Amino acid sequence: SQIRHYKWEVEYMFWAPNCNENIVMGINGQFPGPTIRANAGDSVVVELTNKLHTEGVVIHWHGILQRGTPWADGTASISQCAINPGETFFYNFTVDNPGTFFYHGHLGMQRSAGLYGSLIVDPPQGKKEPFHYDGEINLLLSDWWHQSIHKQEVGLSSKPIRWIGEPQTILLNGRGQFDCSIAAKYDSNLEPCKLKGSESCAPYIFHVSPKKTYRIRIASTTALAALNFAIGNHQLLVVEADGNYVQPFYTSDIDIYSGESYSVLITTDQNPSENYWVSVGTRARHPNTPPGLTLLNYLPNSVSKLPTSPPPQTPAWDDFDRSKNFTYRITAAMGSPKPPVKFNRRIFLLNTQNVINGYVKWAINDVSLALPPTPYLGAMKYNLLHAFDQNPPPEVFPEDYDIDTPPTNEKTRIGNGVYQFKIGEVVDVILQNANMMKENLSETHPWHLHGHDFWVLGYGDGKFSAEEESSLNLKNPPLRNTVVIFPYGWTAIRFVADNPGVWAFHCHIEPHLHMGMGVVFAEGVEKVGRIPTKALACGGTAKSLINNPKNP
Amino acid sequence: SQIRHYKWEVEYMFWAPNCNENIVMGINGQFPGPTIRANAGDSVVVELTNKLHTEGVVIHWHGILQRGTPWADGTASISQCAINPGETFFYNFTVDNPGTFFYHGHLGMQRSAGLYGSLIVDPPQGKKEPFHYDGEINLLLSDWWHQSIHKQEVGLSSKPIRWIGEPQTILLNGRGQFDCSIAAKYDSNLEPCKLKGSESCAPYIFHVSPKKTYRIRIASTTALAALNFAIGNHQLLVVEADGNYVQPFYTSDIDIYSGESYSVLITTDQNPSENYWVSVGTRARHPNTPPGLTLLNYLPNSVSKLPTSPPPQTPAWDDFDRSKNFTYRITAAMGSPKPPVKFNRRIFLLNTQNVINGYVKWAINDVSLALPPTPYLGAMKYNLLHAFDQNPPPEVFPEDYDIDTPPTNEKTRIGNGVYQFKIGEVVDVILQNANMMKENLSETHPWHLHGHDFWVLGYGDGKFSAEEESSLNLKNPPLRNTVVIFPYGWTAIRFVADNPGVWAFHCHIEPHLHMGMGVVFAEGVEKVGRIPTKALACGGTAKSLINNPKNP
Ligand SMILES: *[C@@H]1O[C@H](CO)[C@@H](O)[C@H](O)[C@H]1NC(C)=O
Ligand SMILES: *[C@@H]1O[C@H](CO)[C@@H](O)[C@H](O)[C@H]1NC(C)=O
Ligand SMILES: [Cu+2]
Ligand SMILES: [Cu+2]
Ligand SMILES: [Cu+2]
Ligand SMILES: [Cu+2]
Ligand SMILES: [Cu+2]
Ligand SMILES: [Cu+2]
Ligand SMILES: [Cu+2]
Ligand SMILES: [Cu+2]
Ligand SMILES: [Cu+2]
Ligand SMILES: [O-]
Ligand SMILES: [O-]
Repeated sequence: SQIRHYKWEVEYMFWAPNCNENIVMGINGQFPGPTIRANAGDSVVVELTNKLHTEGVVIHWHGILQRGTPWADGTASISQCAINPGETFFYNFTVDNPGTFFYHGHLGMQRSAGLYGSLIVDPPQGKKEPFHYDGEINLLLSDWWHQSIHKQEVGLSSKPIRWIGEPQTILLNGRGQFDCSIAAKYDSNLEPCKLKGSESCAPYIFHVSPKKTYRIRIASTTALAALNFAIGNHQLLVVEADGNYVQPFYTSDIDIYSGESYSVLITTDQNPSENYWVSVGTRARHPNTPPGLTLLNYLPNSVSKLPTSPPPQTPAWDDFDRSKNFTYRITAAMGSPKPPVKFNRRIFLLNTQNVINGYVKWAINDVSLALPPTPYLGAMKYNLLHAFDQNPPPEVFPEDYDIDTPPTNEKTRIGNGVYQFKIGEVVDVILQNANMMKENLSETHPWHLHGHDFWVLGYGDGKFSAEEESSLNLKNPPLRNTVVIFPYGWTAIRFVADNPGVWAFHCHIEPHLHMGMGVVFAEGVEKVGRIPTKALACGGTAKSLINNPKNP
Repeated sequence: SQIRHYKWEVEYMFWAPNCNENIVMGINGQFPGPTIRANAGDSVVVELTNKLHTEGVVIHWHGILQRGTPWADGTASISQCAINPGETFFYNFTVDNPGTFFYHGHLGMQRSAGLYGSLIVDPPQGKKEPFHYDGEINLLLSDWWHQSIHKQEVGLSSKPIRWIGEPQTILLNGRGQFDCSIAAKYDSNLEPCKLKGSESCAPYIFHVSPKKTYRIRIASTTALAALNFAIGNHQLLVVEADGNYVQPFYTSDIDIYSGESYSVLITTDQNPSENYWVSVGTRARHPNTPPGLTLLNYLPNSVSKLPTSPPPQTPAWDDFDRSKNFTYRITAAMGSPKPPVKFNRRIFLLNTQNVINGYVKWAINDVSLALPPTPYLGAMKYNLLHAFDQNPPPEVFPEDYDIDTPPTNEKTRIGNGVYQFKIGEVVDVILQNANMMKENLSETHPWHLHGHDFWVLGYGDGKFSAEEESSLNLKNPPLRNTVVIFPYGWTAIRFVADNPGVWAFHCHIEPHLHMGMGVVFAEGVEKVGRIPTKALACGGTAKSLINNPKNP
């Protein structure tokens, strides 16, 4: 096991992801950030210096469990006080299992500004993958707005709310094209990009040699978009999802939601004298963004040899039945960990869009989360009972609530209480979607849990009932860290509370989390060790722990 | 009989149709143009002074037959030379029959710049309309872009073509809203408009008293948009179409393509305590323009009192079955003229989108029209045989043409020949639609005939074949001046060549006309009287009528 040490500085910089200049959050002058790669069992040490001028910053490592290091999860106001400008913090954690993971900002809307990058973990040294491939292609997907993140943030906190709107560009490994298309030759209504290939927004071309097999790693850190990935004329075999192996299956395209990572295998068994289109299109929302595009370049063909066909036409955004058909097919690889068969706690969380005091907010069982200035982990380790609400948040919603109609907003409150588990509890969480404030509208929401992987027991339509208990999959369910709820549907997940610390569980769409859509889960904090002083040095924790008497 | 004299000047002026300032082509300082209202049989005299600085102008009176006056049609290079800066021209014509008509620019792309308005002809003095209503409302629909007309024109003449795109705003009597919605109440994602009612872009509200019946006259002069008109909670009785009367029928909404006019009657039956939305949405093209909205305000309710329902959701743009369902119903009112049972001439016109010398053009039987600098009416009266191509244009296309494939463009050319008819021929025209340059695309095209009305004999899918004859409606076909071809279909029309002149027959979508999509018909030209000198004063007609010898 090696220690992988990184030394990084976060600073803003001018950059043009789609050849339109804006400011991006770079790490060591790079956008996207540097890739962390390690082997399972290695320690990763990142010393991060904050060089933003007035802003705090944190980095969350998505999918890493932080077992023994919950202070290193990178969630402002939950695991730590943010890092102040000019300060250096050490995140030191272990990577336990192989997978495609990534990292991102977890304070304000910092990840939409560009703070993200890949974190890949290979098998233990000497050990190999369950599947053979000759090469690897890594792809991080994100979306880009031309509006400032500070104007977006304020617009989302105003009465009337100013929605951020659909993204201007989809970014593939940080690059995309705006107001022109590299596929303009198939449609004269499109403007041709003039690009010699050297520009910041020039496509990241995938170069493959014929008759080989390639592992394509795909992760999504979109703030809003749900995307569909397809390569013209090539079958994808799904082999990994969220750092866990799935039972393999072929599909023509995959749907990927913010927070998910997949590894797909392809084989370059097609006509070797041509190049092929890679298309990443928007779904689950009425599209107003051009697809992200690049080429699968079979060497030695010039990359300027455009494909004979147009890019694959993206599946209709609202064919939720097609989407369920993909999603429901995901099962754990033969020989995976199977769930506990009985649960000790089952919690029901209704997802609504609400209007609390003029403001449009999202609520979970009528509580919109507002995070305190004291970090929950330090607050619970030093038993600071006034830092947040000690009263237990609701574990159920009313059986007379009608999920087919708008909220009344009669009892909708902002809050910051925490759900608490006993170390070793098996917990089921039934996520219930509902109609939003507009009539006859419900959307898809990706939910992500920190510090754990859970089994996805099932999905269904309408309101979950006792009649649905027997449909839950306890034989083969996949282990994941992100899961979707479909329009007016439910999703049931199970996990064991075996990881001392305070863990966020929230919709991974960034404006939704900003508007309150998430909860806080705490378990076994009595067993948490020493927290680094920098993670304690703010709020109520700095107040009790800094000894600064008066008259003494 | 009465002479209606108008003193008019056209000048560009600053104006903000959607509250974003640009320049608009106004008549006598107003946008839209002044309405003409006369009674059938009167004579309209318009003395137009061109107050543009470097540009010529012409005004076409849409749907007036120009019976006796072919020189007053207002088509530059067909009926007349354009009117020069500083000069006054007189358009004198008879309005023969009652109905909803309008006028517009017919030089370059001048109508998209705002040169258009209403021409309404009431029954002969003393007569009544065949139906009763207590009031009437006049609506003229058009569309609006934020880019300059002249930058658009250069974009459509460039290699590679820069397409104009979807309109920014749909205008209802010259007003519309951009980036905000007057119906933002129903959706948090929409921005509210901060309008007082006094602004240039504030909606023209429809004021009505309960329990009355009204005639809503609706005309379209859009450059591109096919629109769908609907009123919340109010069924429409269709009673007039293109100045003629149709067999009355009820509908919840009507489709209207560029160049058509309709009259619909409504009765204010609904609950008198509230207001209803009028919504005009985009169809036939993938929408990216918000609906044009206004209120049907039941007096004395406050106009600020929003309806209880959202606006009616426009039917899906691509549900062409629904469109055909509406279109195929229109039949002539009993008492109307029936067609000649036998025709003397049948012409087949294939509509293609092509690339001629790198330029994306539109062509009819492979000729893309480019108009000459000599007006066809002057050239033909004075028998100037070198002014245009005297070869008859193609009257049929190859029966082996695959209308499901992009054109090859092998023989597609630009030309300016004329189809000539004998004074009194019954002419049949089958307009055939086909696949465009993009694979699997065919669009709807509204075709308009000048100087005539025709009977719509029928519509069909695919390619026309002679075995299609038994479906043609020789019994009840409506009389119209504009008619659509649906994607991949044909439409057959019949008219009589009885009105001496040179008449344009083109697709009424302004960009397509700019790109060559139209033909020219001339009949009985040796029966034309004296043409105005200003209409002759350019090109070949000037050169040959100005006696200016040399040595002298
Ligand atoms: C993190 O790792 C560095 C480098 O080994 C070390 O100096 C530092 O004290 C560690 N801090 C924690 C909290 O483990
Ligand atoms: C048009 O009518 C006006 C008013 O009667 C007259 O002065 C003018 O000469 C007429 N011109 C033509 C071409 O008829
Ligand atoms: Cu994440
Ligand atoms: Cu995470
Ligand atoms: Cu759309
Ligand atoms: Cu969400
Ligand atoms: Cu998170
Ligand atoms: Cu017209
Ligand atoms: Cu006309
Ligand atoms: Cu057309
Ligand atoms: Cu015309
Ligand atoms: O995570
Ligand atoms: O006309």
